[PDB]
Amino acid sequence: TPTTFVHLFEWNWQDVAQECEQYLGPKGYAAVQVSPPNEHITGSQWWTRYQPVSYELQSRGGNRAQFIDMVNRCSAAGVDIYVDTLINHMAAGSGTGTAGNSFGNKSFPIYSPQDFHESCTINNSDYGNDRYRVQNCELVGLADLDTASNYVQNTIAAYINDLQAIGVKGFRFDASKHVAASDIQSLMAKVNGSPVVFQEVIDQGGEAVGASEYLSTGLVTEFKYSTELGNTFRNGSLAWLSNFGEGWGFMPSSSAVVFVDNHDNQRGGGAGNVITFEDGRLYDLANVFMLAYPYGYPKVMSSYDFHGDTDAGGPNVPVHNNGNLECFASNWKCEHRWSYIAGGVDFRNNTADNWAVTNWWDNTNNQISFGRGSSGHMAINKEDSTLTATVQTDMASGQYCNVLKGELSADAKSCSGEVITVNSDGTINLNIGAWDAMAIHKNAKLN
Ligand SMILES: [Ca+2]
Ligand SMILES: [Cl-]
Repeated sequence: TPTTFVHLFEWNWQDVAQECEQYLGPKGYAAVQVSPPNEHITGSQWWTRYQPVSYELQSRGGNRAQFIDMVNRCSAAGVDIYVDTLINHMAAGSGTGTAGNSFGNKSFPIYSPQDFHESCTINNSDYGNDRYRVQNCELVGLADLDTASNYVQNTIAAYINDLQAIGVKGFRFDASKHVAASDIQSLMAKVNGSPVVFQEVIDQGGEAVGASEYLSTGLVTEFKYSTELGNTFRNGSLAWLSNFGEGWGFMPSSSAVVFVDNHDNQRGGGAGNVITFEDGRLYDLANVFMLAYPYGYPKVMSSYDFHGDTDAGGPNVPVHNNGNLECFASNWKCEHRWSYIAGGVDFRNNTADNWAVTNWWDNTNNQISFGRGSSGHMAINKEDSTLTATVQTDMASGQYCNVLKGELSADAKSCSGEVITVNSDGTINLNIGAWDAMAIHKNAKLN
């Protein structure tokens, strides 16, 4: 059962298309969140995708024909496409867009000055006390659309609807906190059917606009998950996570989109708790916890090495560079392909018939282990000494592949990596080295 999606950050359409066929599909990833496909300002920086010029499908990722080719190929492979949608604003200043269109002083090919809120700057103190300014003023000089306008709503709804006709199945509503939920509610009335919709609301608490306001219009991103997972793996105790979710003050599980990191917070760096690809084995573990724990709708992040430059765009070379995969090195990192992360995804897919956390065990510090009923069990050792405890599981006796390190063979007599034994009483005598882990499930059992 598909349970996890991935953000192929700055991946062009031909690369996403190929990735769907030879990797995402076969592996069971449910969907791919793509970078904004609409016309945007020119420049090589990543953030240019967040400054729209028009709704024409001509971007850094490719043109309309290439976008449609990608949605056709991914769908045939069983993978949905979620489009990153800009509902709050258009580009700042004046310039040229990727399709040739010029704009300037709140004048675009599809909007005129009257379609925007009157200019004002959002200052850092407004987030805390002034909701009106967080929603009606300009986020870093970006022309704030008058999202209450029937015309603005029909123009955005028409873009969303053209995309669904092409075959797109979900949408990420960028910067939702800056759009009144009532406006998002009218817009949704104009959207045909019921596509997956997740809204980006950054709410760490004490904000004048809360994420709970967006629960009725779709899924919401729970940034507290990302923020708290990092503080816990970096400075806290994993034992604390026994009841991660609602008890930590997070929104309902069925309404949340969770991640260890996203394209924005992985850039900030230095003092900040977020765990990213730069943390190596720490990143594996955080991901294994996320993918094993039954909370939220998780998205795996796929980044590129930005080399300290937080404005830089992606590598010059494509991912699939003529039968030569450009992953894991100094260009694309390809985390969705990392042994522990992919294995975590395989775990989540095979334990979807039991969303409970059973037989939770910890050492009060950084060694944990828990099960998903009789569907699977896992353990993490984030300490410098071998984990040898005996834990209780609800699993059938026999030998299983630790899916974080290998898989079951065609004949089903062996695994390509470490094997874990479940005793007749249902226990496991753990033998997990320092900073390592295991995950086993019912469909990766020997002979
Ligand atoms: Ca706004
Ligand atoms: Cl996000």
